[PDB]
Amino acid sequence: GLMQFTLPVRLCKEIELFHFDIGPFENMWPGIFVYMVHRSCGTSCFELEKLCRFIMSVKKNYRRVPYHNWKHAVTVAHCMYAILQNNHTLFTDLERKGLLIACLCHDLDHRGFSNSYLQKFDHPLAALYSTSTMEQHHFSQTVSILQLEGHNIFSTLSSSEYEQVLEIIRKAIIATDLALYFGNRKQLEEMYQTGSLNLNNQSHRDRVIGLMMTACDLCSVTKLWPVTKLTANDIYAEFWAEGDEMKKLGIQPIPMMDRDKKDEVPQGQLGFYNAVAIPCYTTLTQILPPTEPLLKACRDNLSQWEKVIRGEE
Ligand SMILES: COc1c(C)cnc(CSc2nc3cc4c(cc3[nH]2)CCN4)c1C
Ligand SMILES: [Mg+2]
Ligand SMILES: [Zn+2]
Repeated sequence: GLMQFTLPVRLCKEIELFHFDIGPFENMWPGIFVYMVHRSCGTSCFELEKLCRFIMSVKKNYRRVPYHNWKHAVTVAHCMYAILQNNHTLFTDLERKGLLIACLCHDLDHRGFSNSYLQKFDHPLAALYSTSTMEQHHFSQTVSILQLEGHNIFSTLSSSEYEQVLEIIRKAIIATDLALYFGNRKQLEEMYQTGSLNLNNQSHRDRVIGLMMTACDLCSVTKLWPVTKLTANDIYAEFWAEGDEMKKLGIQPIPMMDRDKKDEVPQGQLGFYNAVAIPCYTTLTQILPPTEPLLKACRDNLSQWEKVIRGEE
């Protein structure tokens, strides 16, 4: 009960900042996550023994892929931690419990391939889950691990609270399907301007949590430039392998996944910041003003990609 996780001074201070990088020491990531759960939720939210066993089973069910790996899971959880800590009073006890777990689990058993590749390959998961294929898989994996003996971190919840938190997690994980982000942000943009946005309306909260999940999932674009640039290398390592596998099926991949179009990456990134990232953090900042540092960091990185194109780097 009295056992706190502590971090070295530099990590203790920087972990509170949106642009924190969790570092290259994999063995510290579980402790970083438990630290964030303790400060965000409470030292009593989870039985420490069950939490530690949950964390290690989740880690084991992430694969050795360049980007959609265990580091991404903990990185996405840290961005959610930073949102929750800067918006202390806006979220329920169940939501803070659920969302850190949802973020840690949101890409469970990812193979390094898009929903589109699974469909074109005719992968079994594409038959089981016609839409948001991988995201329904990630939620399935989350429930499977929760049901292992000694892993039910939610055991001390009542039946209705347990059903509520699993529903928060399901919606949160499905929301990481970027195909669904565009419509979700459009609806939130309309509701915020016409002034009809109401955080007591459950279907409105779901939308806002949806946007928070997209914002955490894309948080690579909100880091300092050297982190953003080096993370991009891992993203393209995965995408270009998928493009290769598309060519193996006799399908020309979209240029984003084609290693032969490396040269156009800087222009591709501009389109991504202008079409996805900036709008995402703009709407989030309008709904949750204290998340503004994410938007500022994103605009800084858009400026860096513009400098790459102009040959200044
Ligand atoms: C996972 O989200 C991210 C993040 C965080 C950063 N970067 C990206 C890549 S966005 C993107 N990269 C591209 C490269 C090329 C084209 C379009 C692109 N769109 C046409 C020519 N080549 C994604 C998808
Ligand atoms: Mg995903
Ligand atoms: Zn993800």
